[PDB]
Amino acid sequence: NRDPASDQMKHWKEQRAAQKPDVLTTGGGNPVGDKLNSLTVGPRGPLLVQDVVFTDEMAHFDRERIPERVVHAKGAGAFGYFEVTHDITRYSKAKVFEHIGKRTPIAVRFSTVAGESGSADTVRDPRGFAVKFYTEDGNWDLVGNNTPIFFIRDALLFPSFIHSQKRNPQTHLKDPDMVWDFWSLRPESLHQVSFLFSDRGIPDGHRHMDGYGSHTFKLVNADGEAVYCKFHYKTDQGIKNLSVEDAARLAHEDPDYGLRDLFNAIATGNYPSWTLYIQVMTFSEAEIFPFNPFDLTKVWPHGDYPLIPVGKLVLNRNPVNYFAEVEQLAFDPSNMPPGIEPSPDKMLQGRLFAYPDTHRHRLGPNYLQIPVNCPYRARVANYQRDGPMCMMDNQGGAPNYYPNSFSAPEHQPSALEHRTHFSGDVQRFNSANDDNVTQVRTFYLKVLNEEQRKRLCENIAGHLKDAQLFIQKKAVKNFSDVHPEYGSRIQALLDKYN
Amino acid sequence: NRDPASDQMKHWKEQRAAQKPDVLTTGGGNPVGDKLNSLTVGPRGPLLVQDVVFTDEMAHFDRERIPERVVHAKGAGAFGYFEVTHDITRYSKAKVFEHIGKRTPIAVRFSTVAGESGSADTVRDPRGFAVKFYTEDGNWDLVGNNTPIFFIRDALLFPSFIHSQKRNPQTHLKDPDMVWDFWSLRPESLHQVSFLFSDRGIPDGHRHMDGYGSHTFKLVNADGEAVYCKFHYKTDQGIKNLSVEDAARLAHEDPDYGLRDLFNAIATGNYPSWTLYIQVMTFSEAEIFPFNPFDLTKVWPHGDYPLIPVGKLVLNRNPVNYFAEVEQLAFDPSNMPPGIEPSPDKMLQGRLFAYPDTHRHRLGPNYLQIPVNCPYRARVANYQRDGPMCMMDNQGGAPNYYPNSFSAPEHQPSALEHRTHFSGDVQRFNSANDDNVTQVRTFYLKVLNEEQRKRLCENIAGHLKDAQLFIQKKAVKNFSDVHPEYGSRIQALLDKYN
Amino acid sequence: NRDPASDQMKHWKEQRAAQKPDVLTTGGGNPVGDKLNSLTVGPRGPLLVQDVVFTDEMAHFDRERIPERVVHAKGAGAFGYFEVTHDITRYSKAKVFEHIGKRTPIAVRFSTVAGESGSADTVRDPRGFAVKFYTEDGNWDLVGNNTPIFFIRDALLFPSFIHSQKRNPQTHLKDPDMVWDFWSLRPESLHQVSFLFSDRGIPDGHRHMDGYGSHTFKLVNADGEAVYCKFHYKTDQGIKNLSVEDAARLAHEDPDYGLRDLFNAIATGNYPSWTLYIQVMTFSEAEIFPFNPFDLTKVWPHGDYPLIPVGKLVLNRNPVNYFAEVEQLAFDPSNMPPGIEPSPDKMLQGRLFAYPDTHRHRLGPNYLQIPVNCPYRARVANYQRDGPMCMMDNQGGAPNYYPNSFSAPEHQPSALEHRTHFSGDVQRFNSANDDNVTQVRTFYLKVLNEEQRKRLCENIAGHLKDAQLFIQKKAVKNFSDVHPEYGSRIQALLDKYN
Amino acid sequence: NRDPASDQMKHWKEQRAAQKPDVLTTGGGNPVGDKLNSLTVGPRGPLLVQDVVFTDEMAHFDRERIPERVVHAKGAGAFGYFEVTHDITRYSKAKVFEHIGKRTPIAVRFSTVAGESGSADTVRDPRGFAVKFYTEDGNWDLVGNNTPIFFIRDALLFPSFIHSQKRNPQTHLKDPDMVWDFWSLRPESLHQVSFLFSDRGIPDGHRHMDGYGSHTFKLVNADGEAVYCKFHYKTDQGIKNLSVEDAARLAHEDPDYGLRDLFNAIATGNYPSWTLYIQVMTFSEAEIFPFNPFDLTKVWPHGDYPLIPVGKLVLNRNPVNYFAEVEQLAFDPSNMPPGIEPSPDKMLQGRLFAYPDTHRHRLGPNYLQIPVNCPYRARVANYQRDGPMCMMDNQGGAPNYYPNSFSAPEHQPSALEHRTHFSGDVQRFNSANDDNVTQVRTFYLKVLNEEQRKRLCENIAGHLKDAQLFIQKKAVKNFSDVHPEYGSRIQALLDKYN
Ligand code: HEM
Repeated sequence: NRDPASDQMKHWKEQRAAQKPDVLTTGGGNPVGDKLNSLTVGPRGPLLVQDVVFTDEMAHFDRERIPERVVHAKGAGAFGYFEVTHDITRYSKAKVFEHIGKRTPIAVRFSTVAGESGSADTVRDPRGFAVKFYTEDGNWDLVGNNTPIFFIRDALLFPSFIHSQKRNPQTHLKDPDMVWDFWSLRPESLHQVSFLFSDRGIPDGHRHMDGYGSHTFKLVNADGEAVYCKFHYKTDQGIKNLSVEDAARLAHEDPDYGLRDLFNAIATGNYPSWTLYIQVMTFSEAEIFPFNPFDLTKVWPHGDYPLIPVGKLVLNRNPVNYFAEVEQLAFDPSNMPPGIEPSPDKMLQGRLFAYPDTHRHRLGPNYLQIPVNCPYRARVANYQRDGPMCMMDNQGGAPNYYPNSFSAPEHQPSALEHRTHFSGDVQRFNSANDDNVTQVRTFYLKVLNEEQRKRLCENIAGHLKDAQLFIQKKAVKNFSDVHPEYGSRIQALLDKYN
Repeated sequence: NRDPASDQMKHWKEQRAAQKPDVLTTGGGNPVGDKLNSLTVGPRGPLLVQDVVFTDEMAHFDRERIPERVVHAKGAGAFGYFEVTHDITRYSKAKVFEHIGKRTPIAVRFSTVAGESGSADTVRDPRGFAVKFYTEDGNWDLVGNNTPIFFIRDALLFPSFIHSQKRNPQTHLKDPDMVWDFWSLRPESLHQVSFLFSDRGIPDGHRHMDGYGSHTFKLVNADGEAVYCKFHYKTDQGIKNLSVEDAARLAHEDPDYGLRDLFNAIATGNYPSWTLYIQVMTFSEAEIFPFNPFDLTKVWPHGDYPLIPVGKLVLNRNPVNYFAEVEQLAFDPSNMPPGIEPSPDKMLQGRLFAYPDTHRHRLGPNYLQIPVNCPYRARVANYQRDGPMCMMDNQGGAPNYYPNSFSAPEHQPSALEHRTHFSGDVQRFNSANDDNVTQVRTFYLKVLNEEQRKRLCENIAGHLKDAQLFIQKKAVKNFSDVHPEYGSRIQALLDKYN
Repeated sequence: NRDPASDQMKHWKEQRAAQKPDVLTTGGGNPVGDKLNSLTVGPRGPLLVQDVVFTDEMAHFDRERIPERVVHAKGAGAFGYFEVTHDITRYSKAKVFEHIGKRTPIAVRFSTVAGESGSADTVRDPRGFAVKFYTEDGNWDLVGNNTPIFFIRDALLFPSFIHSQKRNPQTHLKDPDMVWDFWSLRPESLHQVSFLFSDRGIPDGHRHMDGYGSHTFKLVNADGEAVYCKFHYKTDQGIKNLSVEDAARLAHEDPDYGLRDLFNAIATGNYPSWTLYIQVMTFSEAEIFPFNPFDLTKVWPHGDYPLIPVGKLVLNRNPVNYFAEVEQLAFDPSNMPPGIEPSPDKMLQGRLFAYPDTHRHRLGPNYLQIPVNCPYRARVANYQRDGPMCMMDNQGGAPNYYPNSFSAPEHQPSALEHRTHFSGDVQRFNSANDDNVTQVRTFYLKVLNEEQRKRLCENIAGHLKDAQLFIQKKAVKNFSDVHPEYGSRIQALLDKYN
Repeated sequence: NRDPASDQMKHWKEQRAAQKPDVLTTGGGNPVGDKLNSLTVGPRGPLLVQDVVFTDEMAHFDRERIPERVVHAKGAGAFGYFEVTHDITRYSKAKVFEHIGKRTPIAVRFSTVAGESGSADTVRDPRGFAVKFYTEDGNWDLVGNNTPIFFIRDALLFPSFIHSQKRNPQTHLKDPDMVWDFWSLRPESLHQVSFLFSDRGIPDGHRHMDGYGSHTFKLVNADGEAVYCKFHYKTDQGIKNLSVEDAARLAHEDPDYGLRDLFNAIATGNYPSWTLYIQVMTFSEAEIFPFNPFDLTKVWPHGDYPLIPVGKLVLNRNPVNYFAEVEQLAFDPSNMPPGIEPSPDKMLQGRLFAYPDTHRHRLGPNYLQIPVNCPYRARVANYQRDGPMCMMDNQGGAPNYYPNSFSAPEHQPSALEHRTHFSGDVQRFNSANDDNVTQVRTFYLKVLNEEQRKRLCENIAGHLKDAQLFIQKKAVKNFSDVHPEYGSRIQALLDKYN
């Protein structure tokens, strides 16, 4: 026959022999007599306002669309479980990790970053890989990317970043002057631009890319003892990327390639897994790391900070409804249950605010009562009330002020955050001159071969070539700065294009 | 001790011996350590963006308020049951009425009409008395008033009506020029203005007023046989009104008088009931009624159209949460289950549209999934999908187009509306000159005594007195038109004020 | 150099020698000191809540996206003028047409129909061609398509139609079972499916397709005299379509092909025009047309109803801001100024309601104050007040009720709609069995050659081939019904695919 | 005649002799023929969906209401000017203060705190007194109260505070158990509870109360030199309070008393003014003040910190439209132009976030483009784009990313915030045991007479009397703690009530 994505209504149906279709209703639950013909006066007369079946249905249609995600708009989702397989209780007191063999439910959305909702899956772009955990200490969202780093170290430059990756305000076209204006003007961006224009620029579907936490977290054990960490969830399927020729074909041939693939795997019993690892950095090694340990354009070298296994991530259930379980999923970085905690990472500190900020806009004030976003494995008790589309019982008649003499919920000291000491001037510190090339240099000399170096250059120039020459000029200087051949392998190509 | 309204937290508490308060969480379900002290650097330092407990909670606070109702903003609610006690199956095939002794669940909101949310209960104003029925054929809402008529016969004049009852666009004050400008300029308004300034202008709480459907419905039996009807739900408690002296005191002494009373009745076991009656008018008597049978400024005389009993309305359960079960209740006139159906009543035809229109604005696109507004006694199956704050499973993976070969819901012919014949020119027919006084005249001569006539005059002038004299002049002419003493009992008083 | 789309920031800049950049502010208008570095305690400390520059900017970012259009989501816009060139004042009293040589300003959005915002321009799909006119009698929107017909004759089937053209509720993929389930089950759809899979399925950009009003309007002259009409705006550029091979390339090579082209034309001085024609049908010819004159699956034959010239449509100004002048443009069918007026067309009667319905959702209650949607060539005076994001002066302190003694705006009798007579039973009339093939048959025998017939078959099957065989079976029967060779040229191909 | 509030439409009219009312339109600008009669088939037929005049108008009605303010919901506004009259340029480099005689435009909303929109003006409650300044360095909002202190020192307790001042979640009534539960459980609240139940609990209208900044700001001169400050704007009209007997009468007699008065003053030429003063506290006196200088339950004694004059606040223009210029005014604390700057005040630090947070909810993402909220005296240039109801030109085609090579706006170093040093542990510091009585004690012994002390007791108990006795018990202990007679003057009264 065909692939399961395709046999969907076929199966929805096959699955009801206990048929006799339900009665077609309005949303008030009133049964409908004819839903194929509006109510008129005479067969060629006008439409009655009394056709409250027409307006019910139409009124709902005209209201189906919610704003798409400001970034990472296009994606795929699925459900499965995280299972502990080693213990790190030394490091963390978090329930999710509390005992080998433990399983917590998880949801996952894969996505690209700049394309809007009808774009093609198979484009060079970073790739979102978000994991929501339904722990007993509430949800813990780990909003990762398939890259261990990023383009920038200060959240303040993010709007701009993204603006320049999107489209011209006048033209609505993608503009290389904007792409390359930004990047060349901010070379802290070289580390990841180097990751992006390499073979991993475009994964073969979601199942063949790694997920990284990128940021540095802080893990706190049951004694008050803290350490810094990095999460890596590696693919059990391997790395597999699509050549750029392969990607052009599929972008037209199957814009949704990655959704189809993810659906089909799971459907046929071929469940993707990823192994979750943590690198750990004590507070002292942190005082000596030759770089800012909290700098998103930086990785922690594995000879120095070897990876430690934590458990597995298995994806084994497809959505029944996309809209309701993938379009409405809201991942917040700030959803950290006791034992996990943010670091001074400038980029992380702004994600603390942004995610819930846009969730209240896109979805609504109360988007945490959306079945899928509900910490259902825990028990919510607080003094928050009311607000639009308030679904639950709104916590009944329980005292809504704190504190009170009437047995309403109480705070629990064992959940206090970890005491840490900060001294300094309230000022805005430059970070543009932190080291922009070392790690980059090595990446290009020792992490990537010669084929790859020839490739990462052609791909780069293949795009760069369309900015204005000034922009080229500056772009290449920066490249030149990371390694002289990086620079002039690129100029060579650019010359020949130009 | 005190009244139950007052012993509320006292009881909420008493009711948990199985105490040990719940753990105070964030909305993600993460447990909180200190909710009385924000996170700072040093005890006199600044507030960290990392206090994602502060912003969670605050973010929810700043979002608690939804727009209040455009009219009827202030009110009380409660739950109970409708029970059949006589059969009218001759007249109607509606399930709610299907068999003596049948009980359907109902909700009820009482309200005033012009005051905004913090106004006083005990003011002269019409009074909303809405009943939502959770029938098997979906919800059936009967959005009635405590008056059998209204001020106007064309929905097009409603915005204006209401604008003039509210406040000045510049001043934000209540303006008698606007009240009396409108009313005197539109004398179709005399019938109800006469009801409003009489002793029934202000009921003693909700429990001592009648509820009326006002409009003319159409009842259709199991044979295709139709008749026109009027619903009357009379108080089993009696009529009881508060003198205007009593009402001034309470407006300051207890702005919420009616909420307190309704709460307290039910709480102490004193359950209000109302007997529901129907007047019936055949299609032929309709062709001969000396007035427009479908004219909201008109009642059907009971010697001519005696009342027929239908069942009882008992209120026996108070809300646990006001916000969630009274502020979020949405009554739509258009929620008529098979066997009940609108008439050509101009005022009714516009309510068909307006209620769901503002419900999608105030509450949201999907306000019918709000637990209390859900036709829970029925089964919703249709082709509507998606939309903001989409709570259910969004009907899964079931075919979303109609028609289809895949067993998705189907329409049911037995729910077709009733065939009726209309012939005419598509035009806008005046209705301002329909009879504006007869029924009014009688009302004032034979329905109300002498005490009452002396009273309805003083009350009228007591307010009228503050418009400009032109407005008075016209106001009184109109009154003069309904009965010469109506007019000059009023001028007499106005002279003495002026 | 390069194409003007591309030299945009280059020109924005070149255009300011009167430079010295403005001071970068917050939205409160407070000047910013460093917008590249957040405010922290110590260079490696945490982010202060006092960085109200961070949250201002971020808060705005997280809120940039509004829901996209339920259909026709992806598009291009531009401004220009309509100019009268012949007079039809016999037919219409509309100011826009009042005198040869008259020019009214117009805006225009081109779009596809099913793809979401990041889709490819160059796909087989109908094509929106909307024209907003800023007349003195208010705006007149003519929301046309590049096709004179459509798939369905009853608005009630539209949600479904569209649902089946979009994506599976479970899978989020495009599903041929849904495409072909619908269409084969509703053969009234054959007329336009035949237009769609022919060479005009994909125009070469927007400039080389015709625009049609599709529906039948009613034109009313200065005497009260009415006639029925059809609007046709033909391209002065010619017809030009892209082969399907050409379209695949460009869908990947330049998803935005049509935006780029429209931008570039106008930018370089190559202004597209279209000639507007009207077919006219008297009320009597309407009583005899061998079909329902008001049936969207039907054209009025030009030998019978020759076209009459009206004026020209010239596009000569590109947007400065896409978001603000193309994403926020709202076209409402119901925006008909005196002299133009809807017919009993079932599809038209539902568009009366739907457009403003979704505009109040997507844009907001007051989306008619969005500069571009403002009838700026007229003067708005009414009794509507208040509402969210109320921009103007809200009409000051002017009486807000109607009628009134205080000189507030008044209605004008000369704008009454045209008296017309309707007689019949209030019922829901089938329309599925109206003639589904004749016009189709001719189309295929005499309107299209042999090359074209060979092509329209291959294209059809080329897609059809992926439904389940039942669906094929039914699809082909229908085709067989319109002409036996239509049917079996298709079966032949399908056999060879299958 | 009568008061100007009352002669409003009378004047609106009188003011147009250049009459001939405008033509009544729809919002598309289409002229209306009959707005008093809907469109039907036959004079007693049903309502046509083609009455797109009905739905336009109705659709707008059903959408008029926006959520009211979470607190301070009910109020009055007006416009005028701030004028410099002494120089404090030593202290501050802010343009508003730049030179004696300077005048900046200002807006002002007065309000109460707990009542919802239809409540009575003349109730015991704190009183909002907000001032928006349209300076050249953007708007500077000074969101003050008529009290120099408040009930709490940590924003985290605010939701709760407010919850307990409002109504029961079950009952919707005002509950003294909640009022007095909170307050007695948090005695830091004694300072202001003492202010609130004294004669200043209820001002005689807005014109006879002082305005205070309450919080401690930081003033920074042109050298980088900082100092801490407190703003006091004293009434030039004097203090005048209404007895509680007077207030009961007016609450029923004229719920809007304060709006009427403010309107009428200004209208008749009687312009209220207030003199603005600043107390200054060097960073060193701050290191020695025997209390937390940044503690909202604390004033800075004037013998120690004498007041220094700054300029005058004159109110001289009433709104034309209330909705558009008072309901839609949005004051943000965070709107501080260079030279003014927040302190470590915990309560202030949370207001930084909250105001704009709820403005984006109530009004919308872009509420700063609402004419009245627009920093019109400055020039907004930034990288923020798009968002719902985006009114301006959205800044055209100007580069939307930062930084860029294309002359788009730039940041200005002279606007950097003031360098300050903080050292400490990231922890949550208690503040409940800071001194809760001293200042209170004095207040009651030396600031208030004997009449007043007898009064402040009766008023207190007069309300307290309705909590449960436990609550009383604790309440009085606290009072006892501030002065033994405070406590037992109260017990005496409570005994006699009880
Ligand atoms: C053209 C005529 C009328 C129109 C368009 C209209 C419109 C409205 C609107 C927009 C609301 C607010 C509902 C909400 O926001 O949830 C409302 C409330 C209400 N109306 Fe009407 N109104 C009309 C006349 C009447 C009449 C004649 C009655 C009495 C039979 C009535 C009874 C009510 C009641 C009881 C409520 C409050 C519902 C509740 O308690 O939730 N109205 N109306």
